[PDB]
Amino acid sequence: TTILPNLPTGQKVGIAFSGGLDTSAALLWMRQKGAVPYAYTANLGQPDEPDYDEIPRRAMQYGAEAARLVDCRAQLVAEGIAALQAGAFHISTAGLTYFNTTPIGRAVTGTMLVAAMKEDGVNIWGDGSTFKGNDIERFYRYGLLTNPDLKIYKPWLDQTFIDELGGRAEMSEYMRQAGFDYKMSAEKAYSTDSNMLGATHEAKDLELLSAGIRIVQPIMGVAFWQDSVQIKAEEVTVRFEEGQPVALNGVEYADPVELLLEANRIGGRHGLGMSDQIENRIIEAKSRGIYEAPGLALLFIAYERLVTGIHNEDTIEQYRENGRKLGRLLYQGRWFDPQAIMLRETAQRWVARAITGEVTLELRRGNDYSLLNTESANLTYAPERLSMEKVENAPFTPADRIGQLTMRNLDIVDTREKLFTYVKTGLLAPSALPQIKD
Amino acid sequence: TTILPNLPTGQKVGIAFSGGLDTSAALLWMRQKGAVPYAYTANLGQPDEPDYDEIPRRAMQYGAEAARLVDCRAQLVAEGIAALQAGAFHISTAGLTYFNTTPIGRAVTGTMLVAAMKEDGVNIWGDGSTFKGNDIERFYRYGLLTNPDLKIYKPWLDQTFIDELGGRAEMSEYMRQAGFDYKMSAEKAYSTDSNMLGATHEAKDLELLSAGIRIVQPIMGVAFWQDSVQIKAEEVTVRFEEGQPVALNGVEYADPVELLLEANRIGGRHGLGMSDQIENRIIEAKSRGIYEAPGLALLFIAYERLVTGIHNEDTIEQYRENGRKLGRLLYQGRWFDPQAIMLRETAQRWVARAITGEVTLELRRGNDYSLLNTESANLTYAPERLSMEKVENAPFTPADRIGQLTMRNLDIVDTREKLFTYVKTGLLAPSALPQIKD
Ligand SMILES: Nc1ncnc2c1ncn2[C@@H]1O[C@H](COP(=O)(O)O)[C@@H](O)[C@H]1O
Ligand SMILES: Nc1ncnc2c1ncn2[C@@H]1O[C@H](COP(=O)(O)O)[C@@H](O)[C@H]1O
Ligand SMILES: [Cl-]
Ligand SMILES: [Cl-]
Ligand SMILES: [Cl-]
Ligand SMILES: [Cl-]
Ligand SMILES: [Cl-]
Ligand SMILES: [Cl-]
Ligand SMILES: [Cl-]
Ligand SMILES: [Cl-]
Repeated sequence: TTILPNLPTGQKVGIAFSGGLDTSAALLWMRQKGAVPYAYTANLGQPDEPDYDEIPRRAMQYGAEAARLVDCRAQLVAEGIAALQAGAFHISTAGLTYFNTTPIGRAVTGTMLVAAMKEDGVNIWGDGSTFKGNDIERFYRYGLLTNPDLKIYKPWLDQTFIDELGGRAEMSEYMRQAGFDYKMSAEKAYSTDSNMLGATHEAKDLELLSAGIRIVQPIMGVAFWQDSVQIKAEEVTVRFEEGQPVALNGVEYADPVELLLEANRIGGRHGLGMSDQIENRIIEAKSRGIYEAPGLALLFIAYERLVTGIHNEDTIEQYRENGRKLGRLLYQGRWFDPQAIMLRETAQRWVARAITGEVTLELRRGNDYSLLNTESANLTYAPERLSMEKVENAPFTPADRIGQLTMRNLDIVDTREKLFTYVKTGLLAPSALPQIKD
Repeated sequence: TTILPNLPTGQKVGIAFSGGLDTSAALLWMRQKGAVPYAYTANLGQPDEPDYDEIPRRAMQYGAEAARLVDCRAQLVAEGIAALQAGAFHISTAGLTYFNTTPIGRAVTGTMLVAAMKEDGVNIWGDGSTFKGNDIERFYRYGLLTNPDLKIYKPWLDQTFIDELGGRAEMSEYMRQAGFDYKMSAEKAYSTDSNMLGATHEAKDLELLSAGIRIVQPIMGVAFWQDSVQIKAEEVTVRFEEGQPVALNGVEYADPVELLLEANRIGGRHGLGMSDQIENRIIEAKSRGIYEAPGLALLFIAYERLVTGIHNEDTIEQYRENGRKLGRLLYQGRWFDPQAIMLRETAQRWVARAITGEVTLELRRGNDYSLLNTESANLTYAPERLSMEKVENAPFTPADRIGQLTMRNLDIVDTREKLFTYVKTGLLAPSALPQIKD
């Protein structure tokens, strides 16, 4: 049994402690009911978190045996850049892409918080991830990959938990009786999960497809869909060296975390990268989200532009196929499985290491931008090599191309004969050419 | 020999007669040198063509034996809608897609103009497509597929042609000496090819990656990248029935050609769909284009949104994989080959026939838009089916999900063991988890 349905009284239980009402009440309750809760807070560079240092302090106030802030920023940005290099994004609508920011965050917090628990002798995680979402499965897999002895306590399996803390009103009351005046956040018409890479908005009013971005207050950028909001055009240059983003606007960043924070600032002024997606959850049911990822979106445009100037068609085709495959694995919580490693490493090496260069863009509102310049010592784009002005340098002659065309004849005849066979066998209608039957 | 290097004196030669200087001078020359030229003009609903009826009249003035206007509008829109249904677009940059509008146009004009030639006993096409582009190969394949006896005259293989009409100045002079005052179009800093589906801008100043959309005067929409240009927000509803676009803004269109003309008007007011691409040509060298396709872009957003609300993950994955594969075939001139038919029909049937519904959008500038509503009797998106409020209707219980998670354990252990094997064999660095070595 991996999933414990009852409070592990007398045992150490690790809590991924965000400091919200759910984890605050749960930690107090676990302590009051006889377990030994340990709090672990991940520093994920959340755009909406103004004071990570205060969270472990509150955990101790609520009865944590010990409370740690685990810095996950560098790992989050490293995994995000790997996802970018491998195009590991499978959710899109007319090309507008979701950058799998929650999946990446979960890969980083599942592994790193469970590792922190393991170094404290904590082999039980009290994980509140719901029975209907994706995160319960992601955390389950990342946790067991990291600690094979891990057990997971699901408080919603525990009737004692549902009976006392069955809701927000009950939780807040529970805290009050213990002498803590929990100050709830202002109610919103949706639910938000965020990290430095991006933010996701879902549930509540966003469950209705008649609602959309118009009801969202963005937390990583501005409300560009409000015509009253003023957004100044801005030019930005993004430089890559061997696939790693290294400079913005001519300023070099030794720290990729600082680079992403600046990329977020730049994209954020425009609302660059926001999208609305209906996606398929792991359990084969659909959900709807509104997404923000301004910095990754900026880096994605630049990276993709350089890929299109540097790589051949087969290479781009494999990159894109692999990316869609990898995105789905990432979403499923399989980012560290062998089949994911294969796809990720392929891109990190043969695709990304050739990506050295700069792209200059003008950002306006939302996903309206213009490309201004593309530079790279590695471009294979080189119109002068196709120049025919001077035959002394021309790469091929008219006669050469004629030869190339002639080689196509036998297979053309074969295709023509197929069309006649397809008419004879009833698949195509008789005829310029036979037509597909509708 | 398919390609004739010398003027077929005494023989009937079909010209795809656009009425520009190249085809005008070529037709006059062919007549003066002893061939029997026939002119065929395709009505492709070009956004920049104000009078198709005048073109065959000029052909007759220049010496055509006969001149026909072949209406290709309905076929162009039908093939465009098929491409949309099958997502047959392989050129993209950060999701911004080129809709393969030139490839589709060539599939329609290659077949239909060669068929028109064949019904007039014309088995020779005087085709000026250059030795360095994609179109020479597309027309070659579509032509031989349509007429197995076709031969193609390449005037640039004919030194007599290069010597007299070796350039625009020489061509215009040639026309003058024959008593025709050819009125040249105003010079542009790039070359444009267009049809009702889209327009492409390339060459000349657009060969430089430091230039871009900022130098283009769009012909299907407005210059949204000019902050001085005023663009009013607009709401639009797009309805599909069984994958066919049937209504815009509550108005039903029996004629798909009329629907696309209206979709172009709507998208055009915003510049919706414009992109900048570096792509790989058939000959494995890169070229750069600026593209317009406002109506298709509008239909693509709506179609894709409905696909994401209706189809399961495996179905969407196959649709997208197939689409990228098909886009490349389309670009290569293989739209009618068996491997293309397979991909196209799959989507036209099992993907597109379930696409009945409406999508409402707000269009602003360029590719900045918002989704406002998505409706369909065929949605599988249905949050109420996931509702747990009433366990009497809940689709699964917390206990059910726990069972599902438990089934993952054996393969998780296998993955963990792989990571240790990968460390032992030197692929991963020792360790939360072992790391990829850079
Ligand atoms: N910054 C964080 N540090 C530690 N745990 C977190 C953090 N953010 C989220 N979690 C855990 O992940 C769960 C789901 O997060 P959310 O979707 O943001 O509610 C929370 O209930 C926590 O247990
Ligand atoms: N509307 C049209 N009707 C007939 N032939 C055309 C038409 N447009 C283009 N073509 C043919 O295709 C060639 C290449 O077109 P373009 O790329 O627009 O110069 C022209 O030189 C013509 O021979
Ligand atoms: Cl996260
Ligand atoms: Cl959920
Ligand atoms: Cl999935
Ligand atoms: Cl460089
Ligand atoms: Cl065309
Ligand atoms: Cl060319
Ligand atoms: Cl290609
Ligand atoms: Cl419907």
